Formats: sequence, structure tokens, C-alpha cells
Amino acid sequence: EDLVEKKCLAKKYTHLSCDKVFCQPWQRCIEGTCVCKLPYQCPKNGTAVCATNRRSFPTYCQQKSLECLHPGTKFLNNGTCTAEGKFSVSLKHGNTDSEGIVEVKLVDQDKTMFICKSSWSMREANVACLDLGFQQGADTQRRFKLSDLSINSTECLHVHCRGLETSLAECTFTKRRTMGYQDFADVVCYTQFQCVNGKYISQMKACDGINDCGDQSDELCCKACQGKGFHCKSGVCIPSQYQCNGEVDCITGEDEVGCAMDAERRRIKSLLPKLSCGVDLPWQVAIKDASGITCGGIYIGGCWILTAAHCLRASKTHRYQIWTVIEYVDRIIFHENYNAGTYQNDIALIEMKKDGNKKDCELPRSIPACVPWSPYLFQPNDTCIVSGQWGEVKLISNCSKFYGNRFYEKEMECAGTYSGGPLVCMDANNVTYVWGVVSWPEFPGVYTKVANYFDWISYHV
Ligand SMILES: *[C@@H]1O[C@H](CO)[C@@H](O)[C@H](O)[C@H]1NC(C)=O
Ligand SMILES: *[C@@H]1O[C@H](CO)[C@@H](O)[C@H](O)[C@H]1NC(C)=O
Ligand SMILES: *[C@@H]1O[C@H](CO)[C@@H](O)[C@H](O)[C@H]1NC(C)=O
Ligand SMILES: *[C@H]1O[C@H](CO)[C@@H](O)[C@H](O)[C@H]1NC(C)=O
Ligand SMILES: *[C@H]1O[C@H](CO)[C@@H](O)[C@H](O)[C@H]1NC(C)=O
Ligand SMILES: *[C@H]1O[C@H](CO)[C@@H](O)[C@H](O)[C@H]1NC(C)=O
Ligand SMILES: [Ca+2]
Ligand SMILES: [Ca+2]
Repeated sequence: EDLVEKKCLAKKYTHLSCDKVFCQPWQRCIEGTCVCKLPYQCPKNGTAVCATNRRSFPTYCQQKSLECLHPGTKFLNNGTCTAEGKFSVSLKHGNTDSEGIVEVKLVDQDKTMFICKSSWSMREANVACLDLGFQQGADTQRRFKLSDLSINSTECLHVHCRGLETSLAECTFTKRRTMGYQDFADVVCYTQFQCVNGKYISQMKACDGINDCGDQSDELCCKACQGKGFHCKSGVCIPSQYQCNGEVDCITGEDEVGCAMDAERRRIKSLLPKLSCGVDLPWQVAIKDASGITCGGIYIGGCWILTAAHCLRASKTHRYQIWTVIEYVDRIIFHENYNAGTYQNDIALIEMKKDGNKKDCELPRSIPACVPWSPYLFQPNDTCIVSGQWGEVKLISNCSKFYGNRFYEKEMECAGTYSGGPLVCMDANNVTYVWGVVSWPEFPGVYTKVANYFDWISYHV
């Protein structure tokens, strides 16, 4: 069984990696990695929450964003802080400090109860160990087996966590009617497939939909899921029940297409301002010079047009006009590491003069295409619309077979048929993405892969 890919594992993508996953609403994507946004950037609408330092926060986002920025400050309770209320988890009846039967003291309830093992998974186990100090979550191979004793009472606490929470306080608890025997949730916290955090687990746990690692190493590099997990085209697995649950989990977005405090974070997403991108060829532009040689531009937003370098620098005059309506081009920025012969980094930004002398560059009625932030959005055998009429090309795999060392897989994309023009692709929700630009049967078109230039794009845009 060869579910896991090896070539990713060098780059070690955790849940903090944009390219493979969505940043939590108290975070912002910057250079492929989830960073903290300041509390005053969170959506205003939310109910108050309590942090372990007895401090109260208007929104749940704002708390989690302070915890993000300022370690130590954990979560405690929904609603304002009580004076007496204080949360506690503990491992009792155990031969060592990093193991036992889990005991929870629910901030409000003065009574102390145990957890039931019939619903106890790695999602809860990891979260438990994480607030217990052990930063690598629960052990997956090891156990703590009991032999009766303290199995008198009928008490129990069913728990459920997403799995990435930094405290059991954040999870949802519900008292259940316990059967037997035996039903008490044990755990072994990890004290020394490898995870990015440093945790070894067996290969059978890798790529099954379940976060065994704690930071999602075992799930982000998957050609196909093991058990019930659902394979995102992006190469990631998600729990089957993550299908049609009102949250776009896969960066590709396919789990929510074709459908007819965990609940609080989902709520916080649906209020974030979504990008207005890629609504015959509205994005299509044509960069004509006064000489008479044309390039196939693609409108991405506002003042900006994206094209290939070589065609622009074919002009002697260095003065253009953008046709689609006629705008003028103020300045042009080529990528600094453009290599003429190899065509690596064959990409350039055009900045329009705007004109009007009163407002902004944007055209009254023009739709910008979407710029891919991840190189895992579109994959082989995906269909894409080439233009320069328009031809439906397909993305081809293993392009070393055709060109070898003239094709640099990180910086270039090959589209097999079935200047500087666009290679536009659409996802399941009808979002038009500018996937590639035209760069240079057994000769498939080669395209500079734009997703690998989102940081670069961003720097100027
Ligand atoms: C929440 O949003 C509504 C509009 O949907 C708005 O009327 C209200 O003022 C917002 N809440 C706060 C606390 O500002
Ligand atoms: C959570 O907190 C709010 C106050 O912030 C409270 O009114 C509400 O009843 C609590 N419970 C739920 C399930 O929202
Ligand atoms: C894409 O556009 C079509 C237009 O026929 C529309 O019916 C459909 O709802 C859109 N796709 C999705 C996933 O909604
Ligand atoms: C211990 O107490 C429980 C609940 O009060 C009751 O079932 C019984 O008296 C004892 N349990 C067993 C298994 O003997
Ligand atoms: C890639 O797409 C083609 C479409 O014809 C189809 O064979 C299959 O979905 C994929 N190819 C393979 C070999 O799995
Ligand atoms: C990639 O090349 C290998 C040989 O090096 C070949 O087996 C395979 O068919 C190629 N893949 C594709 C999708 O053409
Ligand atoms: Ca797993
Ligand atoms: Ca989902």
C-alpha cells in the first residue's frame, strides 16, 4: 500500500501550511504559512468567552487571536468568567505521570467525572495531552489497560473535539448513559510515519482521515485515503462527515459541491470577506504596442494585468495599450530572476495608468480572474481553457517524459492538447483561476505555473 507521497515530506506541511489547508479565522495567510492576525481584525459579531487568566473577551476569535500572539492564555468557558469557575484535567490511577484514566473538572460543575471510551479518539486524546503539557499529543500505539477497581459509579462524560484545539475546555461535553463493561477513557501521552512535530506513528495510521499527529502531518500528503476518509484533489484526506457539513474543508472545495466551540469557529469563517474573483472571456486582455505585436494578457484585479515576459520585451518602443475598451500602461515589472533560455520565471506585471483624474484603475464592467494561492489547487487530468477562440487543454503528469530537464516542475506546468496567453481553469464552485501563462502528441504546451508566484504577485499587488 503506497498511499503516502514522499516528495512533499521534505517540505513538512502542518496545519499551519496554507498550500495544503485553510488558516483558522483567527489567522491570516502570509508566504504559505498561517500567522496571527491582531484581535481588532476579527469579525465583531460574537458572544463573549473566558480565558484561564480570568479575563473576558467579547468574541471567541479575539481570544484565540490573543492566545495566538501571546502564549499561556488558554480557553476556559463560554460566556463571561465566573469567580469560582476553574477548569482541570488529570490522569489518575496510573503507573506514570504521562498516563492514566482521564478525569475532567468542568469549570462550572464542582463535581469531578471520568470520560467514556466508546467515543474517545485521537482528536480528544491529542487535545487532552496538549493542555497536560505534552506538546506532541496522544500515543497511538501504546495503551493503559485496567483490571476493574473504581468501576462502581454510572457517571460519565462524552467529549468531542475537532482535534486542533489547544485545550479540552474548548471542546463540547455531554453526559451519556454508560453501558458496560468496561467503559472508561484511558490515555498515554507521547514521551518519545513520522510527524512534523517529531512523533513516530505506524504507517497504517497514515492517510486515513484522522489526525493522529496533532498538527496534520499524516493527512496532508495523500494520493488516496485509507479507510473512510475522503480524498481532496489537493492531496489531503478529510473525515467522511466533513462532506456536505457547511464548511469548505478541502482547499479545492469538492466536499461541499453537490450537496442538496467547534460550531463557533465555523460561524467565524462565514463572516469573513470572500474574494470577488472569477465570476466568453471577460478576463482576456491584449497588450498591443505601437509597432504591432500582441500578447494575451489576463485581468487579475484593479490596475493589474498578468502576462508572460518574453512577449512584452519583444517590443522596441516599450510603450503599450491594453485592449479588451482601451487603457494605458504606466509601468511594467518583470520578474527579477527571468532566465531567457530556460524560460524560468517567465512572468511580468503590467500596471495601468488608470486615467479619469478622479478615482481608480478598475473598469466599469470587467471581471478579474482568480489568482491561485496554492500549487495544489489543480492537478493532472484536470481540464483547462487555453486562449490566445479558446481550446480545452488538459493538465498532464510526469512532464519529464516529454522534455526532461528543460521542464522545471516547481516553476512550470505542461498542458496536453485534446503570446503569453492565459491557461484558465475552474474549480467545482465556478471560480475562474489563472493557473498558467503560455511560455514555450509528444509536445504539450508549457506554462509558467502562476501559483508559485503568489507571494511575488502579492508583493507588488
Ligand atoms: C452584527 O451584524 C448585524 C448585521 O448583520 C449588525 O446589525 C450588528 O450591529 C452587528 N453586531 C454588532 C455587535 O455590531
Ligand atoms: C454561551 O454564552 C452566552 C453568553 O455569551 C450565553 O448567553 C449562552 O447561553 C451560552 N451557551 C450557548 C450554547 O451559546
Ligand atoms: C455553475 O454555473 C451553473 C450555470 O448553469 C450553475 O447552475 C451552477 O450552480 C454553478 N455551480 C455550482 C457548483 O453552483
Ligand atoms: C456500586 O454503586 C453502584 C451505583 O450506586 C451500584 O450499581 C452498586 O451498589 C455498586 N456497583 C456494583 C457493580 O456492585
Ligand atoms: C485521468 O483522467 C483520465 C480522463 O480520460 C482518466 O483515465 C482517469 O480519470 C485519470 N487517469 C488514470 C490513469 O487514472
Ligand atoms: C513519466 O515517465 C515515465 C518514465 O520515466 C513513464 O513510465 C510514465 O508513463 C510518464 N508519465 C506520464 C503521465 O506520461
Ligand atoms: Ca491518520
Ligand atoms: Ca466540509
